Amino acid sequence: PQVADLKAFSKHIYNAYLKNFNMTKKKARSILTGKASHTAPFVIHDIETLWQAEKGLVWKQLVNGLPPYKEISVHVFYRCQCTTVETVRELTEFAKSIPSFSSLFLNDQVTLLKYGVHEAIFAMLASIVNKDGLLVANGSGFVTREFLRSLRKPFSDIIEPKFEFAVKFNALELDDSDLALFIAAIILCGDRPGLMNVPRVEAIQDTILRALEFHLQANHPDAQYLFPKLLQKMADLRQLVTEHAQMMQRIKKTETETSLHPLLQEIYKDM
Ligand SMILES: CC(C)N(Cc1ccccc1OCCCCCC(=O)O)C(=O)c1ccc(-c2ccsc2)cc1
Ligand SMILES: CCCCCCCO[C@@H]1O[C@H](CO)[C@@H](O)[C@H](O)[C@H]1O
Repeated sequence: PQVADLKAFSKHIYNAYLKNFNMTKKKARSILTGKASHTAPFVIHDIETLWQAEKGLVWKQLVNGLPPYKEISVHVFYRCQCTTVETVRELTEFAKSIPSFSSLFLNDQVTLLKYGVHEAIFAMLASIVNKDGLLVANGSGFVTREFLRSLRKPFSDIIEPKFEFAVKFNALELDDSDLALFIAAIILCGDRPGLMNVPRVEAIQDTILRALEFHLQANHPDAQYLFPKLLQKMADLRQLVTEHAQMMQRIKKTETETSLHPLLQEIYKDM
């Protein structure tokens, strides 16, 4: 019974994922691996190609509406911020499409998103990343890791750790059906500070985790220790976000000309 019930639950979360996220890992890898297609991403690897891309690629956030221009490294950071906020919106709609998340009182929904979205973002980031760079502009561009490394501190430093995580995470070869459960588990997390109904979120979390371990025995029958490995990645993501927040505190302190989106301010407010 348990195995069957959890299979149904996993399908419902997968559908939530497919309904709400702009890009799947399946579509991202097909673009990254240069699979047969009539278009390839424009490669952004330096100042000239960045400029060409702001001229020639289609961006969800129009450039005129980014904060006023400061310099190349900051401009890149503003593009990072734009896409981060866009992903928070997707994650919010994904979570809302899970009935046991929507049943929670709205204040607990906010607390879970507040403390979970960055972990979920850096996990789902891996889907559009390879060792050489990442997709941007809905897959119409590819920004090289080497170019991101070339930006001045503090902006290069806040980027490279996410590549290090992503390449290791991609070696586990999760697909979108795995990620739907993994991200649902990240968000529905009973450990978040200030939660009102902890036992309820703990129970949901546990249900998602049992669903996940069964999902992996079916979908990845030959992959030994894959479930405990993913529990460790959940732990790892907390540390990655702790780091990230500390780096953001330093950008707020030392980069006073750099504009920080007010939603992200509300997220770091307490951390
Ligand atoms: C949401 C993900 C995570 N990112 C950002 C990102 C990726 C990898 C490492 C770090 C990143 O952002 C750290 C700062 C985040 C500040 C917002 C905040 O306070 O969280 C991106 O999708 C992204 C988007 C656009 C570009 C780009 C465009 C033109 S040239 C480069 C590069 C990356
Ligand atoms: C869209 C989901 C993402 C939500 C982002 C984080 C929300 O921040 C928090 O919102 C609360 C009001 O609801 C305040 O009481 C907190 O002080 C503030 O930190």
